[PDB]
Amino acid sequence: SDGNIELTITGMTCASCVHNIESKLTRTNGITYASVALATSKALVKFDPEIIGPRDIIKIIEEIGFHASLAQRNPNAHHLDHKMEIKQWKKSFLCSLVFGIPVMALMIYMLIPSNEPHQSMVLDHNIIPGLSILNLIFFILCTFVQLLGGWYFYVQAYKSLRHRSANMDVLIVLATSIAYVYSLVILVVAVAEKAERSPVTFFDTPPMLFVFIALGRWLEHLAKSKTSEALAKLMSLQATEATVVTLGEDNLIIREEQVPMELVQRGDIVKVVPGGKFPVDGKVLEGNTMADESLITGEAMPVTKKPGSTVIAGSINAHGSVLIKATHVGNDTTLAQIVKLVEEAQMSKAPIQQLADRFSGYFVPFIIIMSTLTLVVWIVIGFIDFGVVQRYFPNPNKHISQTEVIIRFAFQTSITVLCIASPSSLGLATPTAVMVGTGVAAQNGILIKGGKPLEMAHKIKTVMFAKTGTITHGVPRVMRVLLLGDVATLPLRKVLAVVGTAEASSEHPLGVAVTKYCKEELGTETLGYCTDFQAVPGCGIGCKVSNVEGILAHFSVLIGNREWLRRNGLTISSDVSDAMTDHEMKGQTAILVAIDGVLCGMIAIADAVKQEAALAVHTLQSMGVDVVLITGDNRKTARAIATQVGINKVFAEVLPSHKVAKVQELQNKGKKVAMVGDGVNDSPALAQADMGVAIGTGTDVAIEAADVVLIRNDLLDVVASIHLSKRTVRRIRINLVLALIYNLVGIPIAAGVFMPIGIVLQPWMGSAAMAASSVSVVLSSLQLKCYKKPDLERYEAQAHGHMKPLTASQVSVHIG
Repeated sequence: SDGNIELTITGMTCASCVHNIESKLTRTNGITYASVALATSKALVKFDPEIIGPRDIIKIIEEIGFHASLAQRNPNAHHLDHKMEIKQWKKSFLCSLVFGIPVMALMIYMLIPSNEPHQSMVLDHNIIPGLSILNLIFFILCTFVQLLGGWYFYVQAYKSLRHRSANMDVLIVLATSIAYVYSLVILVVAVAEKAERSPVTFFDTPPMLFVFIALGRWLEHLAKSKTSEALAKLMSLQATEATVVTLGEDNLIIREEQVPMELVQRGDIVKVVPGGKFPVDGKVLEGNTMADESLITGEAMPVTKKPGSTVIAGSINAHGSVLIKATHVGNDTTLAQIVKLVEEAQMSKAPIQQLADRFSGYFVPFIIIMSTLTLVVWIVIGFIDFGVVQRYFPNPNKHISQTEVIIRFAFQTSITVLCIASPSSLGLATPTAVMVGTGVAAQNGILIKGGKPLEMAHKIKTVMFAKTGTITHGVPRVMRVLLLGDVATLPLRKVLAVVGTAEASSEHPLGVAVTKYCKEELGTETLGYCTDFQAVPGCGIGCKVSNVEGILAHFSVLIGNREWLRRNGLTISSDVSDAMTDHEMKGQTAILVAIDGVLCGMIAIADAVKQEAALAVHTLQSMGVDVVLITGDNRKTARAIATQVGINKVFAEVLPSHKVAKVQELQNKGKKVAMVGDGVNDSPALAQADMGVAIGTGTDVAIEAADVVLIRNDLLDVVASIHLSKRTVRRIRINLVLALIYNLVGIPIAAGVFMPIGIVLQPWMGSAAMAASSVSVVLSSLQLKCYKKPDLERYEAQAHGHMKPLTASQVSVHIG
């Protein structure tokens, strides 16, 4: 609400543009954060609304020379499709191929010697002194290529040099310009002096530079388009037409209408036919069916839906036509929230990505400086100490003097050095891997948001687990009810009815189960009235019950733990003390009822622990990550559940108000701690923790406290999360190695340093080996897509044999 803005910018091609925009925006006063993503081609800037406005930012960006505008809401398929760029580059490569094949044929013609040549290759026969017939052909072809094929590069270089910064097309422009000008000058010198021999000139590389450049920029765009497959699949899945119906009295169809999404609103009734997707989230009215949403949440089995259930906009119906009342319309749908989260994920760049962006702005000037230095050093060493070079170039040619071979070698090695560096490979090394990892995660339920949690999960050594709703099923079950007081004046019917109607005021997850159990067991769905309902979280509920004749025809009630009754001045006996201990030791929490100070009895509550908790924590123990449990109930139940699952340390009897002090002391030791809670309930604890993991959040992915969201209520997904995140971060580092080893080896070789060995590359060879790096980086990023999601048997395989049982003795507890 601080005037945070998100913008779309068009025309960002190079990897040096990001550093320019980020630095220019940050340096301006009134702005503290501005991150721009090339792949998404968007920007996220936060600023003081009073000091500056959005139009000021737009004007600044346009002053830089880029077209910026406010972010659109639905239309983004073209942004991630890259269709226009692929089409343009393929067309340019096909157009430039017409001037490439003749040059390749001419070059290969001279190298291979015919066994019985017709005239022994008289295609180089001089026609007028100094100008060979071959050199005229190269001159014509090179002039046509320069004036017709390189226009786009010249335009980009001019539009870049109008400002201080320079894109990566400046390298190509300088390479071609030097290769043309030097050759033209040497040809003019040869013709003017009427020399007999035509010198070897640089008219063969410009016809060969552009072909390879266009091929590389077409293949790399085609490969990049494969990185955004998950985004395209998610975005082009929601429907655009809805069948609005009208119900007269008994849901009878008055009429039918076809409506777009921008006109349908909440509360409307929409019908879905078999084989059709649900257009809008809502509540099922009538009809039993089943639908599969493997393209949204990732499970394989088809969930069955009954009248009154929930639907997801994007799942495909199978059986019958179902009427649903719309609840979340348009952007409020789960799919829209998921895709918005995914797009926003590629905005919080990692520190390693920040370093890469910093190193991507001082690369083009560095390459130009290195090229000029190489040229100067070669010319000086040629003109000063001819002995060293002539040791490797011994033959004194009469056709060309030793003075004019040094200049040729220096220019060749000063062109190849700046025609081999690939700033793109260093630029897009990490973002493509990040996008592929986030997409492959989203296609499996895991919804890692932001780039920072990707590397944050790599170094996490402590995972923290909540009890209610995370390790347990979250649906309490009542074992049995024990009576300790009187039976005549306090029958089971009376106590059950009064406790049900007393808790009906509350909405705690444990109490709804016992209230509905009372309603179903007493045979009456009615209840009394509750007054003076005191409800202290972590302590209990105390109130008064009136109208006790509504159920008994077929009262200070205190519900809480021991300290609750002690607070209200109620004594506790020893028989009651050891009564429910037998059930408490079996992982079943028990509550004690006291009506008017009378120890009426005990009610046993049990919740089944999830099966995956038996393995999910164990793998985490075998992965080298510590685990801990937090719960607010009594110590014995926490010990029982920890023994049943296998967590050593536990923080029991924690009140639901602090919830951060334990996380604070855990983080005080220097480790990075991630807590796996439930969502809105444990927001402060997740916010304090470095990585917030919200498990069991169905259609509730709009959570800001947590930086990792899991939709499927599966603990193993947590194991699937970290085990994936590392495999992304590693894939980033490799991407930043191939972009450096190529750069730190392609420069010395193109610099002629390997002359004593005898390794010199023609400038065309320096660009045919440049597209390779750009394609290979994206290809290595794409390798993450080959990810088979592990199953229960997969985890059982490596976990078989070594799974140590534990007793209550080897279980720690909290500290005060």
